[PDB]
Amino acid sequence: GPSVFLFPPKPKDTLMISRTPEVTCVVVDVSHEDPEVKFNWYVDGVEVHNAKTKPREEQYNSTYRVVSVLTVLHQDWLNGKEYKCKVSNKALPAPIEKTISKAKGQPREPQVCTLPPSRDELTKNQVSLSCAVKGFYPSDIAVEWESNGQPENNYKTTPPVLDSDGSFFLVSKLTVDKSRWQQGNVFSCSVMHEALHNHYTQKSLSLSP
Amino acid sequence: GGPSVFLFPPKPKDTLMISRTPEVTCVVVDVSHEDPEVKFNWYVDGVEVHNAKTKPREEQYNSTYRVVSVLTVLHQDWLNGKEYKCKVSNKALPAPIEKTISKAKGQPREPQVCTLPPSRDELTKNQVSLSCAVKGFYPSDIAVEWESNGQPENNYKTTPPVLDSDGSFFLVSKLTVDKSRWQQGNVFSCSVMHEALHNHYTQKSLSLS
Ligand SMILES: *[C@@H]1O[C@H](CO[C@@H]2O[C@@H](C)[C@@H](O)[C@@H](O)[C@@H]2O)[C@@H](O[C@@H]2O[C@H](CO)[C@@H](O[C@@H]3O[C@H](CO[C@H]4O[C@H](CO)[C@@H](O)[C@H](O)[C@@H]4O[C@@H]4O[C@H](CO)[C@@H](O[C@@H]5O[C@H](CO)[C@H](O)[C@H](O)[C@H]5O)[C@H](O)[C@H]4NC(C)=O)[C@@H](O)[C@H](O[C@H]4O[C@H](CO)[C@@H](O)[C@H](O)[C@@H]4O[C@@H]4O[C@H](CO)[C@@H](O)[C@H](O)[C@H]4NC(C)=O)[C@@H]3O)[C@H](O)[C@H]2NC(C)=O)[C@H](O)[C@H]1NC(C)=O
Ligand SMILES: *[C@@H]1O[C@H](CO[C@@H]2O[C@@H](C)[C@@H](O)[C@@H](O)[C@@H]2O)[C@@H](O[C@@H]2O[C@H](CO)[C@@H](O[C@@H]3O[C@H](CO[C@H]4O[C@H](CO)[C@@H](O)[C@H](O)[C@@H]4O[C@@H]4O[C@H](CO)[C@@H](O[C@@H]5O[C@H](CO)[C@H](O)[C@H](O)[C@H]5O)[C@H](O)[C@H]4NC(C)=O)[C@@H](O)[C@H](O[C@H]4O[C@H](CO)[C@@H](O)[C@H](O)[C@@H]4O[C@@H]4O[C@H](CO)[C@@H](O)[C@H](O)[C@H]4NC(C)=O)[C@@H]3O)[C@H](O)[C@H]2NC(C)=O)[C@H](O)[C@H]1NC(C)=O
Repeated sequence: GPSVFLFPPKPKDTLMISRTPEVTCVVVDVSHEDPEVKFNWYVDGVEVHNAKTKPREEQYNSTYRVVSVLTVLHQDWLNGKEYKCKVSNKALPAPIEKTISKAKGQPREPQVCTLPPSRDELTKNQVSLSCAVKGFYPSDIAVEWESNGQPENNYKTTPPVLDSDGSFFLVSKLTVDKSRWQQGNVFSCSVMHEALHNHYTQKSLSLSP
Repeated sequence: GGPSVFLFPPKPKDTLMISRTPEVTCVVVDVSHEDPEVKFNWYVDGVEVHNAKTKPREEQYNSTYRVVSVLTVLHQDWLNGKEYKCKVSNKALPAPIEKTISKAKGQPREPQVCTLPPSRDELTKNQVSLSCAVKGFYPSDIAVEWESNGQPENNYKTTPPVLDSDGSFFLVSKLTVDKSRWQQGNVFSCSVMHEALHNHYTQKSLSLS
């Protein structure tokens, strides 16, 4: 009956020692008749108990969305440990077990390059600065924008795309007021990946050279 | 279980350059031995055309047939978003299979180019890769190439146009040269052909600086 989905820790969260990474176990199609879900967490086959039990969410299709969240400790997710979730419920003949771990294989650093505003864009009220992040592995990556030491949160980063070479590429687009770009303000592009030095790289772009 | 039709578009280079002749191809597969009669009808925006060359049937390795019809386009016709139909008729199918293609409708957007040099892992091996990121273009119809000192470099690979949240398209292109050629100081160019561009062309260069 119910379906189980196991989600990895937010890429930013696994890369900064100053964050709360957590694996997430989601159970959709839980009956209004048998709502209880017992969760069992395993870490490299060893049962852990620290999991956080989250209150069920009534979905509009008259079913519940039960979730459990196990916090990971950085040095474990990046070090390829296997996080197993065992979902037990009355409406299941036998428990559902799901497993997640970071993608194995040679870590490859991303390469960044920037795109200043377009020929048409520069005639509009708002302009867009873009970032191209190519050839990183695994797809676990954080793309943020910041200007003058302050977070610039009006951007859209595309989801990682696989290449014929076996690595990923994405595109980030920050949209800002034309007036700000013309004033020669300097906007940067932050990329976080396990293969970068100090897990981070940044690429600035302005009206100036 | 019957015959199958696939309708192919003219190459982006043929459509926006005085290079070769642009054609729209209609490929029919699974043509049975007992039902060989394949009738091809062509419609440019509703208007049936007879300037259609059908390549005599080809005996496939799995013992089927591959019948292909070719229609030549009057260059500007594809770019002007003219719709092409292929009504394939066969005895083996209950009713004719009609497939319709045209250049993607909606206002065009210019590609933005970005060059990336070799990475840390690349400059260790005998060969180095030089990437080229292209984004923001619409329609997907694009032609990416490489050339150095004027001669085309043909050991490259380009990803298919990926779709952005903002309905624009993007791709990355990777050229694999010899470390010695990059190291020598030689300059490599990324040639991007698209209708939204001025003179349907833009280049982007990189060298060892
Ligand atoms: C009743 O309705 C519910 C809900 O309705 C839904 O929502 C409403 C609003 C409508 O839009 C409606 O149409 C929707 O249906 C139904 O529930 C849905 O059920 C389906 C399956 O039946 C689920 O589909 C899977 O989605 C996965 C991705 O889910 C994410 O993205 C969607 C869409 O963006 C979101 O809605 C989800 O919430 C998920 O988002 C993630 O959520 C996490 C937890 O909140 C986040 O993680 C945490 O984030 C926090 C911060 O908030 C911290 O930072 C933590 O550290 C961090 O862990 C996470 O960030 C967030 N991400 C995003 C992007 O937002 C898919 O991956 C999955 O794919 C598989 O599906 C098929 C399974 O066989 C199949 O197609 C494939 O196999 C496919 O691929 C698998 O997965 C991976 C792929 O990489 C690979 O391993 C394999 O290829 C393959 N493996 C396996 C073993 O399968 C599904 O498509 C859907 O998520 C779910 N919705 C919700 C809300 O949970 C319900 O089904 C309906 N009932 C009935 C009877 O049908
Ligand atoms: C028995 O054999 C036959 C023959 O097969 C061949 O021989 C056997 C022995 C094997 O070796 C086999 O590998 C060989 O292919 C079998 O027939 C095959 O059947 C499958 C389907 O079952 C066909 O698959 C589709 O292919 C499309 C792409 O085809 C190109 O690529 C293949 C390689 O994979 C080539 O072999 C083809 O020749 C095609 O190549 C293109 O050909 C054009 C015409 O020649 C070229 O254009 C012209 O070029 C000249 C220069 O030469 C000029 O420049 C002109 O200007 C120019 O027009 C073009 O260059 C060339 N391109 C390339 C890339 O090479 C796929 O597109 C298609 O996928 C779509 O459809 C799927 C469903 O079928 C769908 O799931 C996908 O998502 C996808 O997209 C969707 O499609 C649907 C419609 O189908 C749409 O509604 C959707 O909108 C659409 N979505 C999107 C987002 O677009 C298929 O994968 C296969 O091609 C065919 N073989 C051949 C040779 O045609 C038969 O199956 C066997 N029997 C059995 C029992 O299996």
